Amino acid sequence: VNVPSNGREKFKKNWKFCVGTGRLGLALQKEYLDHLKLVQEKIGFRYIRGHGLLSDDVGIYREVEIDGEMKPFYNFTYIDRIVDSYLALNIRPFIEFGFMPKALASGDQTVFYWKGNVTPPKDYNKWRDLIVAVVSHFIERYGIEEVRTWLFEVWNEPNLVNFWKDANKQEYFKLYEVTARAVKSVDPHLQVGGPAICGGSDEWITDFLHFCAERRVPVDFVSRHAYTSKAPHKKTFEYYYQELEPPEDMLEQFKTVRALIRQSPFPHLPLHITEYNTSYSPINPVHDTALNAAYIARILSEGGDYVDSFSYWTFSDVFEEMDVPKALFHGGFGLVALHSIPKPTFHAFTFFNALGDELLYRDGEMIVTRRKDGSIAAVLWNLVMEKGEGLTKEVQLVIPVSFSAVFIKRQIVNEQYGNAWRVWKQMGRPRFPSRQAVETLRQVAQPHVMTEQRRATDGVIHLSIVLSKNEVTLIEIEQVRDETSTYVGLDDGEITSYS
Amino acid sequence: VNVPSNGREKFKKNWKFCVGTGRLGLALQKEYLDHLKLVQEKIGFRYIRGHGLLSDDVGIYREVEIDGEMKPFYNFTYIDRIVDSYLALNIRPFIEFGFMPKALASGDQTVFYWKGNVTPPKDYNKWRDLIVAVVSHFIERYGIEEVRTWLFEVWNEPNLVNFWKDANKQEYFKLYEVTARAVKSVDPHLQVGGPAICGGSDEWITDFLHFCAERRVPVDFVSRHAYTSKAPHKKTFEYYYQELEPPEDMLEQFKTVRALIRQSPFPHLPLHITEYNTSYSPINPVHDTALNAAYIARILSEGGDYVDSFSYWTFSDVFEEMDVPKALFHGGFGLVALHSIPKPTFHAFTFFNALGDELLYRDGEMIVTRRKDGSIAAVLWNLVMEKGEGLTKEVQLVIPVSFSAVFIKRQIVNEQYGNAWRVWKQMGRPRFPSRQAVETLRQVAQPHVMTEQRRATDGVIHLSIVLSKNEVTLIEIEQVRDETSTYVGLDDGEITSYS
Amino acid sequence: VNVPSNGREKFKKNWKFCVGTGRLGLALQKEYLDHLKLVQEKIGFRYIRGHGLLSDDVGIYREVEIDGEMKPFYNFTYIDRIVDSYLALNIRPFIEFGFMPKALASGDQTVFYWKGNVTPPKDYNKWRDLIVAVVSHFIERYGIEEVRTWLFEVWNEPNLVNFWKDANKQEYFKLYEVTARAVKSVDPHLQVGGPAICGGSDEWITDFLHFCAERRVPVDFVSRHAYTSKAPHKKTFEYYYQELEPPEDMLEQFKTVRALIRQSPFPHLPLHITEYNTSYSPINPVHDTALNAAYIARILSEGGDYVDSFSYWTFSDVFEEMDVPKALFHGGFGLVALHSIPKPTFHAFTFFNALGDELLYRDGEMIVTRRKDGSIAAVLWNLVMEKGEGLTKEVQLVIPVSFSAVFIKRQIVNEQYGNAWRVWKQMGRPRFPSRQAVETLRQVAQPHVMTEQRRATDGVIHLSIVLSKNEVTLIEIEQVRDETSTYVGLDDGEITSYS
Amino acid sequence: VNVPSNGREKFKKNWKFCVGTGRLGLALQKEYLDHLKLVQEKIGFRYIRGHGLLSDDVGIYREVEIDGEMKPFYNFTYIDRIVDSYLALNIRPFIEFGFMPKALASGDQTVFYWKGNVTPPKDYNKWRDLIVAVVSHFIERYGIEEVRTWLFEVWNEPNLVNFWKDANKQEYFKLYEVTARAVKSVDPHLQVGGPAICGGSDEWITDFLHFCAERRVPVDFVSRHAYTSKAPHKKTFEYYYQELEPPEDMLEQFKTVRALIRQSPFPHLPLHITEYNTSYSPINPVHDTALNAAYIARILSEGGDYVDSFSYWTFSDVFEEMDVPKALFHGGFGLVALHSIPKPTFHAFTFFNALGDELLYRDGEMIVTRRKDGSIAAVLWNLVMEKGEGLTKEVQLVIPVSFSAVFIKRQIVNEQYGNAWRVWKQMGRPRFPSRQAVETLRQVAQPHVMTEQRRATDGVIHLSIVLSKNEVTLIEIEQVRDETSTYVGLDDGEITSYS
Repeated sequence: VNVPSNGREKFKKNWKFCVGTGRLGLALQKEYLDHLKLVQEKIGFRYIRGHGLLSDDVGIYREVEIDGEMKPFYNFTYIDRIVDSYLALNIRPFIEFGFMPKALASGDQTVFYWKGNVTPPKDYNKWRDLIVAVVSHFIERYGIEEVRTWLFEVWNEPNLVNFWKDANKQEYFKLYEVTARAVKSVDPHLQVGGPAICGGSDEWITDFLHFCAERRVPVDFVSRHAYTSKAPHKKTFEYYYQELEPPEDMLEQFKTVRALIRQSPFPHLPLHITEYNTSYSPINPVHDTALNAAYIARILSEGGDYVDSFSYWTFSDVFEEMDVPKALFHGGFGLVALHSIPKPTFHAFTFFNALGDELLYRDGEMIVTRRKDGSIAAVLWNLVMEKGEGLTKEVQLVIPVSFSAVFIKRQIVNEQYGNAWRVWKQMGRPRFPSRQAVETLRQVAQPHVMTEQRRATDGVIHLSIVLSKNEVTLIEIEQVRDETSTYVGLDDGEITSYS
Repeated sequence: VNVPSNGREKFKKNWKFCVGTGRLGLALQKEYLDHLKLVQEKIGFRYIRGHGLLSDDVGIYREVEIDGEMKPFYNFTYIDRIVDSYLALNIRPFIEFGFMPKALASGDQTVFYWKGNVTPPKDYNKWRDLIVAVVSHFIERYGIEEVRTWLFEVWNEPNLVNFWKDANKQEYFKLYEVTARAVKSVDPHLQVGGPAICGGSDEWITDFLHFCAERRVPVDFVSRHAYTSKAPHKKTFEYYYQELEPPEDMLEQFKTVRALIRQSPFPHLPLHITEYNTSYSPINPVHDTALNAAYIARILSEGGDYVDSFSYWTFSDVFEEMDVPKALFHGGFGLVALHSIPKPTFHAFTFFNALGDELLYRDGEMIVTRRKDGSIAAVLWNLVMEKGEGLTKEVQLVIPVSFSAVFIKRQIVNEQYGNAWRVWKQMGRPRFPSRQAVETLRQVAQPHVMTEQRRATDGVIHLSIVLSKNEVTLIEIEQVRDETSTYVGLDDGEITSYS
Repeated sequence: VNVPSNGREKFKKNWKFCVGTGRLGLALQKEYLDHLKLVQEKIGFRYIRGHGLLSDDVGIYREVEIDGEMKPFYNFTYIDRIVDSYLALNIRPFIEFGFMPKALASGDQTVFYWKGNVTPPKDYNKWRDLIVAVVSHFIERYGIEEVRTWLFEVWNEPNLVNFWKDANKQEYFKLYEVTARAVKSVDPHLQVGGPAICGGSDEWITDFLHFCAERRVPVDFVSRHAYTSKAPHKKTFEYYYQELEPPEDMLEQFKTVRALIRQSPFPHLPLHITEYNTSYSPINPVHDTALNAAYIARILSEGGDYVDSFSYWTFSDVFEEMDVPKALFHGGFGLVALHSIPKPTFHAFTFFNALGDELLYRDGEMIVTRRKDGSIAAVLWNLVMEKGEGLTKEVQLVIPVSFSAVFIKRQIVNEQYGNAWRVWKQMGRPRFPSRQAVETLRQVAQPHVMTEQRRATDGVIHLSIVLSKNEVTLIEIEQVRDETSTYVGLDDGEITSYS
Repeated sequence: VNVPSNGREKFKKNWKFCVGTGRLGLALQKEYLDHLKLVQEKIGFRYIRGHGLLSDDVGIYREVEIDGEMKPFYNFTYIDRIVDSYLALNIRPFIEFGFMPKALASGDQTVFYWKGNVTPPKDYNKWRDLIVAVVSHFIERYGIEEVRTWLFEVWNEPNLVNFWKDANKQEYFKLYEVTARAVKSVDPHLQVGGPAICGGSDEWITDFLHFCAERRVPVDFVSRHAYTSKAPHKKTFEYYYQELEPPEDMLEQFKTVRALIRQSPFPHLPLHITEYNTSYSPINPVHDTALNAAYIARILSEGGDYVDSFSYWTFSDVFEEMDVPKALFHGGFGLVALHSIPKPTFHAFTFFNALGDELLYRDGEMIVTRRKDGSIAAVLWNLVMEKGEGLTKEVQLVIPVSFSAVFIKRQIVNEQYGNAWRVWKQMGRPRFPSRQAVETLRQVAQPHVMTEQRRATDGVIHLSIVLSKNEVTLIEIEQVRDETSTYVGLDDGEITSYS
């Protein structure tokens, strides 16, 4: 690999525009907030996207007896706490309107352990009035300027019978239109969008856009979900195990959908992938592994070519769709495990966070960039999906260099380093680990670091990087400005045992 | 090495009774308080011992004109702050009375960059009144029960001309007596001692105790310093380099001094080694190295056999005896470097801090203990003082183990791992590193961790441990209570690329 | 009032043995843990008592299909997190076993907005096994010594139909026996008790204790709830308004239940009042008022003469029994309001917290104590239950004192000071106030401080104290050790405008 | 007083552009950083200005033996920590080059307890190289863009014999030229100024600018100091008492100086008052008083009309020009006393910090502003320099109000409230107070808060404000948007003892 000294294109920040979260009511938890702080220190997402804003634990919508009439009462006690805590961590709501508040619901169908109601409202004017009240309260508390930077998606996965009664397309379009007109009636520059579908039903997007064009309904972006797992071939009381398609299958989804939009009546609409991961199940052990990290590295590297954002589902294991987690590593979606133990996928994100803007080189296994200070940062990955026992990959890089000498820092996560899941197993898989076992897992969960000085002969540094199975590695290369001549008389040979 | 299953002897906590510090005026620094918090978190010393309580930066003794007379004014502003901050970190003062305030000094001779005055008081009754005022202030602010746990040392190294005018033996005995009687006069339980002498003239200890015997002077303990370095053979504007004697020569020092006490009129006096380190210079690079940590490990394993406490000089590179530090790694005495970067010797101490009470085995290269919960903890070291390179040892441990499933955690510091000084050289030795260079040094300064599960064939576990040159390693061996049978149907072979 | 100079009687610490809380699942909230940290810093309770350990949000009990059979699974994820957080704040669980896990319930009846199921177990042996699993877990994680210090209550208000199917007395006695015997089977030193009833059916206490004697069921203490409000006479969509009885009526309940126990077959059983407040409704505005503070002071004053502990319901407005709070001050039981604004009652507890052990004087309006350092601390209160108006009381304290000069610090909470509820109404009663309005309510919630120096004649000081309507006041009287003579030449008359 | 409803003119933020500090070596103290954090939370200065950057405790300039010769060595260890800590608290240095490093000094004369050397350099080329090295290291560590916003002042009070050998004007101009030219040679955009003189010799400012015009020396700003105390009429071993000129005398200094600049060859140069206070002594008790707050308030109100910044000397009592402070309140210059106890003057600044941009009305006793949200903020003060008793002013504000219901919040500091000095005296003036005595003084140091709701009468609200002797008060008036009609059924009459 010959690395050009100059780039020309920029590597975009789309890969960290948004991250997913479990339902909004869980943001009230201290553990959730510990994990969000860690994520915002080490990664720094701009937006956060989750379900349940209008569900009943957050508690917004209630019907109250004042005399002999039921009247709506809007309780903002919890979401004011929640959004306050988001803004204090420099992250903003990617608002999702749903699910259906009980008192508004037209039927009983629910989804998840927490039972979000998945039926249309029994009265669409009550629904619009809910939407207007919530958007006006955001603007009252946080100001119009702030709330214009937010994003507003309507519903979640309406194409699926588990998420929306009868996967009724035309009723979803009615809910979309009522919600998007209500939002635009409070302020015309609020950004609203949909339809938030998952894969294998892309005509919904084309029908959605034809609907909004004909009926002149505002849409400011398209959203869609992307996963690559197949239906489980094995279930346990605890787990689903699923086969995964390769990362190219996911990147082909992004590209397919973008092509749908280009042929539509809104050819230039932003595309936001509002959930993605390998597996769509929150109890698939693959999410805890180094495989998951190496898999997601190619998405981070190329995803931004096709989409305006892609939101990893999720930043943390604080999640209740299938009940409270039953062991420390339980197959959860999170970048961060309970107790703030980063998983291998967490490090993939912090690695991409060290990259510069200027893109020098990219292929299917690496990306090489240049920073403002002139130094070079590269992330390399070795995704290996087969059962094999010794599938290393040598990469030789040839980096041009005017300096005399260079300092190289390399960080690695793989099946051996930065991998707390493997140590948790050597521990006997404790479900509810002691505080001491947890301190050990935190120590072990950190990337392996290696350093060297290298002299740069004939303008060039030669780097041969061996990548073990499912390794992701960051390599940073900086100019040594050597101060050693300043230490007049210095001689390590004068220290007992040295040089 | 076949490790017994039962102990008989305890391993004493003497090795962390006390640690040394730069002069007390430096405890006002935020950086000093940062390193102290780090050390108290990971090691947990009981006492802290430094110079300069009565020197002029701390400000206690002034003369002021009142009613046409020079009268003493005792300013407690700074040592109230200093001692309040020690008690907040659970550490107590091992109080050293010195050096001589300027307004009390009889002559002009000083020591150190900060100019402690090293001459007797112009008036011994003024000195006694100072001592009484200081001790009584301590009782008023902290209460008698707290202050009775502190210890009181008189002066420092009065056998060296640098530290006491003319190294005047009889003048020192006189200062001692006035000081000791002053302290006892405030409260009979306050423990006072001396003569705080360095190596090379232990006739001072026998004479000091003869003087106390004959003049009926209180003495509650004997204090002595120990170093193993020869006078410097090479000096730079920045460094002293010195040859070192092997660690046995320091343990002979402890033993010899203990013999001299047992031969004296006070045969049961506690012995405190109130400073020790390899080199007595605060500008000798050996202190920054893994050599220093392997050398110190031998001392921590056996020093407690001969003495009641031995105080490592010092917990921190916050130090000014030879002027402000001129580079990050400058030969300082500290366990912790500036920016709270732990040196190799810091880890030697945190490793001994994981050892249990019950001593199962000790030789010149390892110590093996058992904890209350039944786990085994061992520290091993490979000290190599020659310039060689081919001095990697191999150790075979046979450890009895009632369990049958074992989790082994190992931590390593050596020339490669946990070693910031080496990476600092790879960086070009920055004198004044950037924030990012400092964050990198903090990561690389962490011990390397390795873990495994092992089955215990025959109720014993055979470990073979390779120790590289000047490695110190902690090995912890704990019972697995395996929970994997409760994961009914678990099969990592069903995860893509896995078992 | 002449205050005796020496005491004889001790003022017990019983008043802060225990506090109440909202259901345990709420302890996962960051807001809860902020309020708890504030209460533990300023008051420092030993135990905390709440409902829902076994209810389904905490998630302990699940039935899971293990290939062929429905088997129990015990998920400790959440209560380990919760009990870890209590022990880090130095507070211990007063464990209440309840309510009924949905998967164990024999019928459908529930209580509260969070739906605790209130029916007996379908299988008493499954219940027993739940209990043994939970207690054994606590021991494994925290150790027997720690767990022996906790207390274990069985269910809650089983004499009320809303709390227990049919208020069925014999069914409750059976659940008790099964739970008590299960706890004793794990460890015999664990303390278990009941019946946790409210007022108005004290034959339950005599029947419970007769049941336990006849069947030799272990009982280690008796618990009882006490309130003085009548049933609501006015309801709003948001409030219950209730008339109160005077505080003597509550003290008469304490005394009465103690009398029942002394005539029982267990005449020496500890009595724990496991809940008390003025009103039993979490939506009665009286709880936010200065009236409530003056009413409770009387109880803190004397309650401990009759009972071993009395647990204020509750430490915080973080509470959901009647749904999420609909305004800042909404009649909540808490000492601390949302945003960690202390209500008037909080300050009544902080004031009793400045009292010494030595009891000098007490009557129905004041308590006077002497501290170990010799200083005097008194709390005085002017409870006025009538609609009256400028109802101002005068007290004259003749306080014996050897000193000669005294420093007096007085802190006042009343309808004017330390009263955020009154300022909140001045603000227009914002339901969901902005951050700036909150910082204001926090300022205004602080007690008013007044101070003076008084010269005290005849070993005696004369204190005349005006108390406004529903005022609570702390007065502290300290010896002045005057340092003014040391400021030779001081003259405030030499400062412009001063003396 | 009739306040107009509209403004046109803006009240500028000049009053908080810069604040003074004790010598830069003190910034290493934890206590200094505590006080700076408090000041930055509640006031928020942009720059900070102190002495001793080039003095020997900060340690930059050293001469070192390298082989035969004495070479310069620049030690940046300490100022890097210091400047890092400033920028972490969002405050930037107003760099002052001085005093003279010992090893560059041409003579022995020193100033202050800490002995800053006050003589010209022995070689002006070494000085230049010092200045070039310091400025280049700043740009290396912090970047040119950050450093371009800093200001660089040369020396301090060179017109005073105590500050500059012989008060030699031409040696000063020569030092200025060398320093100004060295700063520009590193980067021409850097802002350099002088001559940093105290009052009573403004001919120095005209000779200074005549010198710069004729010799073509860069000057980017003029600097000068302002004080109004006369020579001490009474001295104590610990105090100077001084008569104070009225506040107009200081505003007339500012206005006089700005007129000198306008008539000079550089008519558009910024004027920075780099130190001001009432007394120039750091042991004058007037600084701890409410008089000092009321005095300074007139300056904050108008000073900005004449000068670009005016820097209160100083933010904190962490100071050592006249030795360590001998008591809690010792007449020090600071806004914040030791233990982070705000003095009354601290509150004058936080009160001005509540003011809005738009100026409505200002006279010699008050200033009234409007904020962006429409609310009104006023600071009023009652400066009384004579010794009388009841010296109360009454002010009647008639406020134009577009509202209809108004919430009014007043904060008060005077001889009774917000005044820890008065209470410290009632305590017997403890020199070195306990932790409890300090906690009491911190409570008492808080401003007194009063609130009310007021109905706006015909378009207007009438306010009558009674100001006691030396009061400073903030009054904020905000629209009540009343939520009470939302509380359908609410009746405080239903709460026992209420409406």
